[PDB]
Amino acid sequence: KVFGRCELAAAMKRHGLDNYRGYSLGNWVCAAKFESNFNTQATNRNTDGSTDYGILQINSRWWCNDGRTPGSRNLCNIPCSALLSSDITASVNCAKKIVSDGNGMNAWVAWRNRCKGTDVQAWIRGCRL
Ligand code: NA
Repeated sequence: KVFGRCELAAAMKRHGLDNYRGYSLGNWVCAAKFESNFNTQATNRNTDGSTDYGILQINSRWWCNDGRTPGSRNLCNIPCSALLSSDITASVNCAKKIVSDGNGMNAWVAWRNRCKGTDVQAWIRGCRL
């Protein structure tokens, strides 16, 4: 599923991301834009052999199992394919764990490089929320 911007914002809000760990909804929408272009099916292989999965590009070395990432953990206790669903529940649940890990949203490189410090509230402007 390719979400619309406001559609994603609404879904993230219902599933409890808005202000989660102090990160406003705009931060999470911005992160998804630059991680996946709002595409739940997005996958990208990293140089270390791990792969990033789904709307928030959650990585197989620490958080999910894809069966092909040597010496990795599955801290979200989910198959990585569960992060590709049109239903964002598994991605949201796992992202909550990630953002609680110690470095906050800096765990998402695209968030650090493209969202952090910017006018992130623009990502939810005009949305019925
Ligand atoms: Na893993």
